[PDB]
Amino acid sequence: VRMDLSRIRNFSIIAHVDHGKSTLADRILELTHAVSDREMREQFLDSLELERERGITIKASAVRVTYRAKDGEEYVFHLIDTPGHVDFTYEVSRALAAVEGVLLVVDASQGVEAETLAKFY
RNA sequence: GUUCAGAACGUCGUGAGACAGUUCGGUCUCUAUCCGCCACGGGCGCAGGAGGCUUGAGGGGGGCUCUUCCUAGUACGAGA
Ligand SMILES: Nc1nc2c(ncn2[C@@H]2O[C@H](COP(=O)(O)OP(=O)(O)CP(=O)(O)O)[C@@H](O)[C@H]2O)c(=O)[nH]1
Repeated sequence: VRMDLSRIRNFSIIAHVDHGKSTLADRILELTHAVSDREMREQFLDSLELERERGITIKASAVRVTYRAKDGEEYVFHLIDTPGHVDFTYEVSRALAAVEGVLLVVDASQGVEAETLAKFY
């Protein structure tokens, strides 16, 4: 994106089990994409469709934004945040201490849990 | 089916013959009367003569099951 040196960042939205770790970065980001009747449907992000059995997303790869800032940094920051629940963390940890910071909304129902403490460690 | 003659082995029986030992083909009788019943009645009553309507103790009857897909995939459940 021509965005030479400077800018960019590292943020991730990690949380406990079943928390819609694929809600925030779903769409309608103004960036314009995923449509034509073939929208990324519920739980986009490639995946494999096979997970349709229960939308049990394995990992979160790719999915980067571009423009959306009221005339600012434009777009400089990752967007990878594998979901799950202590089922791939360790193995997928490779992405844990990869991008600084990690977003994630607490479940209004179950709420915070273990995955929260361990996820912070 | 075995529980009658056949014959059959097998086998006991000195044999005649037999065996809850099996096997193989071995005649099944049916014009209703009372009660009983499904109706269908014929009489008479039910008490000014009729005709049409009906309400109904009383009996019946059938008196069903499940999947799917609901809300919401939420309470809880660490997920499942
Ligand atoms: N009623 C309701 N449903 C929500 C809410 N947020 C997310 N969801 C629903 O719950 C589903 C799961 O949320 P989401 O975290 O994005 O998916 P996931 O839990 O990460 C499944 P995986 O971990 O495999 O990616 C979503 O399909 C979405 O429809 C909410 O605030 N209210």
